[PDB]
Amino acid sequence: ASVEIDDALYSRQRYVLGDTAMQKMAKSHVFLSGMGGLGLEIAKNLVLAGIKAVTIHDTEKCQAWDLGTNFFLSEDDVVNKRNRAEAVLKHIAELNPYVHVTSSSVPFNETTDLSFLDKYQCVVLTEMKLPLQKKINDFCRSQCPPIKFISADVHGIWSRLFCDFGDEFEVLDTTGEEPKEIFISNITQANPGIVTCLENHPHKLETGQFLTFREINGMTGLNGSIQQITVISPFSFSIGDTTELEPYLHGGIAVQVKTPKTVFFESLERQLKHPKCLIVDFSNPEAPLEIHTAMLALDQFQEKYSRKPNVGCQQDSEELLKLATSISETLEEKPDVNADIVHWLSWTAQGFLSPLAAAVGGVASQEVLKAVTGKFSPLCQWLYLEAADIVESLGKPECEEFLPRGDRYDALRACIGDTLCQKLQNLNIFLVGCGAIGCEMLKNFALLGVGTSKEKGMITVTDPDLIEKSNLNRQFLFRPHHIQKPKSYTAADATLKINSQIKIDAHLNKVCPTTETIYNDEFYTKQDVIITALDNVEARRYVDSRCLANLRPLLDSGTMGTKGHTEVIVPHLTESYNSHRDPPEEEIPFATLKSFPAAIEHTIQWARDKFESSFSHKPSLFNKFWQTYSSAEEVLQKIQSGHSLEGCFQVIKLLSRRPRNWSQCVELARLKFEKYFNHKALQLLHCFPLDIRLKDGSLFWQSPKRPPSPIKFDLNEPLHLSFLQNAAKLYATVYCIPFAEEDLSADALLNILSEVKIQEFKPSNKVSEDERNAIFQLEKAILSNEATKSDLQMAVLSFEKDDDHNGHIDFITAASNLRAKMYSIEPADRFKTKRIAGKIIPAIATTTATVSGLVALEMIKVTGGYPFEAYKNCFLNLAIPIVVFTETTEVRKTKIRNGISFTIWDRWTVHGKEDFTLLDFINAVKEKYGIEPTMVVQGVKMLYVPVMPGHAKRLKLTMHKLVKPTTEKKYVDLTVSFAPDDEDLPGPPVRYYFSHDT
Ligand SMILES: Nc1ncnc2c1ncn2[C@@H]1O[C@H](COP(=O)(O)OP(=O)(O)OP(=O)(O)O)[C@@H](O)[C@H]1O
Ligand SMILES: [Ca+2]
Ligand SMILES: [Ca+2]
Ligand SMILES: [Cl-]
Ligand SMILES: [Mg+2]
Repeated sequence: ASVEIDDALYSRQRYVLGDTAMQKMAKSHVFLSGMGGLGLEIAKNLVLAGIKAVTIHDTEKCQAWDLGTNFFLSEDDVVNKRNRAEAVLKHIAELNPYVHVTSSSVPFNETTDLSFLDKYQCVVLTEMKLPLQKKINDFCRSQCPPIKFISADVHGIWSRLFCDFGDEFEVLDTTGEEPKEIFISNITQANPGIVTCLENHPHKLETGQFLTFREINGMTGLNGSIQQITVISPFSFSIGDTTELEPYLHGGIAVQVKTPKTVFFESLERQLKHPKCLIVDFSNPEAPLEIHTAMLALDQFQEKYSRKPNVGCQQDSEELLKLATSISETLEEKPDVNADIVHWLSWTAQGFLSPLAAAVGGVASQEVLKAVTGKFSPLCQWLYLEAADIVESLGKPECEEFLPRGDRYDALRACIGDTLCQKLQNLNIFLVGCGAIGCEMLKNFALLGVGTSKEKGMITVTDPDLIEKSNLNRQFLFRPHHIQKPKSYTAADATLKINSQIKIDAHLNKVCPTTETIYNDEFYTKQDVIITALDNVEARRYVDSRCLANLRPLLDSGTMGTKGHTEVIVPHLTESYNSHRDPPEEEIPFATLKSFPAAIEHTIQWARDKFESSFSHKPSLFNKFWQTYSSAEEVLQKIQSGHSLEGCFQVIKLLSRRPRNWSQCVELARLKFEKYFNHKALQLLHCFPLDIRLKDGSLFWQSPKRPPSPIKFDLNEPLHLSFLQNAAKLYATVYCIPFAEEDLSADALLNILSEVKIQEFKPSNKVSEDERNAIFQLEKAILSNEATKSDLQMAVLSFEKDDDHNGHIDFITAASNLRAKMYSIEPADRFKTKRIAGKIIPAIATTTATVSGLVALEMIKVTGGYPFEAYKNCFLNLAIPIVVFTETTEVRKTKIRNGISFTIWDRWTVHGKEDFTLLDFINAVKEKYGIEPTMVVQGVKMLYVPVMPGHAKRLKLTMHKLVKPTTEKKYVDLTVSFAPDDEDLPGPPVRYYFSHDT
């Protein structure tokens, strides 16, 4: 458990799961049976996660039908009749090199001995008969430690997932949240001793919980101790004898210790008779047990007749209903059978829906990780995902639509029908972003057949970014030899490997207004659907605005660690993304960042800002100044003449104080350290001593503020040497100074610093000339030949969180922690500071696969033009686990009294002529739509307000003069507000047309 986890590959996953959990995965061997789409999806997610060893088992040989459900199989494999597991093994191995993947072709029978399974910690079973599953479940739960058991299957549009980790299973962390921290006001010297908490915040503890202690002064003995506590009252608890310990003074933090929690699982047989579920939708509470009855009936039918129901066959469907009614009588609550679920299960049972399998596989993969690590709360036995909304809106369809045509889409055709398959083939989709969700979506397109008709199919994928190692953890199309290559291009070539017929147009562009020429209104109207795999709200709002303008549907999705969400936006049926409450995340006060920090977050922000200011902004301004004003002699002449040059002062100082060699950079780092962590504290203490109190009679340096303490530089201390080394390197690269690791040695730095250290004890600040000083500096520089063109140029650094060599993160961490030490806030690790400073989002493959599969199901509904009832928005948290499906937000229709009602999608149109005035436009809007404009705006430009200066003049002005198109386009779009209400009300966009010629 001392292995070094590769942060370069698993950086985001480490934020989701934690190093300890990953270390447990590094020891885990998992056995997976059945290599259909579901099994391959699960194996893919587990291998990417880093499970030490995955055994891949299948008895069946490749067929054409498999080519539709398997994204690594080939026609060559089908012709040679290779084993499904053996054919795909190298491709799966390529996903994670650290993992060891092995294939088994051993037949699995009742006669077969199950002893071999003892090597594995977890067993996942797909495409296996229920009787043998029960036998393996008994074997696995009877072992000690018990082998954890998962059973997963997808039949048509219905799915079944089961988890049994043993009669007793230990959940080490339930939510994944950091443990709560309590602050100690006092601790008594008594038997038992009593710990007391700050009166502002109660501890909210339990009389049995265990707490660890740190940062106590006086009672130094308690630090590092774990004590089981007894709650005396809110704000007070009893730990144990403290009389022998030294008397308490101040401080102290108590952190709760997570105690392993026991969860109990019943066997597969017991659960089949009496199943357990977490019911999410109380609109349909009985749905899961009805699906359970139908799926169990399907298993009984498979046993009796050794085959699944045929599409259309009434004898088979009637027999399945009989078996379901019998099962319902055996079930404890005598649940009434659902005929629709049984009918559709018989109808689609021979089909396989790949998007649903992607979703189920993501959920099942997370369950495997839960079994081997204990990191999250496990599925409490059953999950029954369904795609019933896809088949319900079709109506009563022709059984011939769902009959095979001898092509790879037979599986999909058995679930959704040939007509919708063809609609998917004849599709124009715009995929904005090609990240984790983008890669999963491209796989789901290739298996669904999207854009495969040559004549009228196209998938447009656009991304500006290049591939990185950290991406490889969750972007399975990309591989290590693709690093530093465009994402869109690489994904397109891989997607073509999955499906040769697919048509993909790949771009390296960013979807912003600058590229609106490439992605114009014509382009959007051509596109049947737009799907956003973005990471920022600004891009989502821009694409949402574009979709609203061109009345096209948008599918939006996102992943945060184990959390995920899907949003479906359909024109004229649902509300759009821009309709949200759009709250800004945070707005730290300048005072709290630059003078009075209270949190490690504040200091990390200050360190990031200092990195950008020192090594990006100032170099950029320096280069721009000298290129704009050419020679230094010309700049001096301009300054003496009296011309105004922006930023002359700072640039001249930088040129005067420019480092020329490594020792100068080391000196600069030392002086900057002194200014940041010594002088700032003393100057703040001078303007504001601890004694001053007058905000409210007698108040200052209260609980929010922290008084600073000066820091004394010691090269022996670790943070000090780290700051010096990384700061000097960064300054040196900015000023193009050559240096070597020999220079970075602490001994060499000590010879530079201690021998030649000028540290004057500066007095407090508070305790024409500047222009002349700059003139003197510039004069001396040009005189000494120091202002050569080479010295008037600097190098600009770009913050890169993912390069350990560059030293950006190490400088930020040292600066943040040194500032924290000054204000006494507790430090943060390098990786925690990296996450905060780089705004890294925790990400894992299971969640992205789950979210993407769900979005693909919604895309199927959108291509069929389904009703509002069918579309569903989703929120998933795989930690709980919970999946919440809600009806999509209904389009809001706003009507002003005696006005035409309007929605986000509607745009009102008014026509213009050569002789037209603002008053004419106002009257025209009132005539056509029944409501009178009381405000007119173009862009940010204000055209009309009734309560404004000179409103009457503007009312009669001609429209062409009032607008300033420049484009001299056929129309200009104006925003309109109406008075009725004591505030103005927004109205639909009004489009004015300059040319009519009628
Ligand atoms: N306006 C835009 N147009 C096109 N692609 C965009 C736009 N904005 C962001 N993207 C892309 O959206 C994708 C989002 O996916 P993802 O979360 O994996 O990003 P990432 O950079 O790989 O994240 P991380 O930094 O955690 O590795 C990225 O490929 C990013 O390049
Ligand atoms: Ca339904
Ligand atoms: Ca990137
Ligand atoms: Cl500075
Ligand atoms: Mg991103």
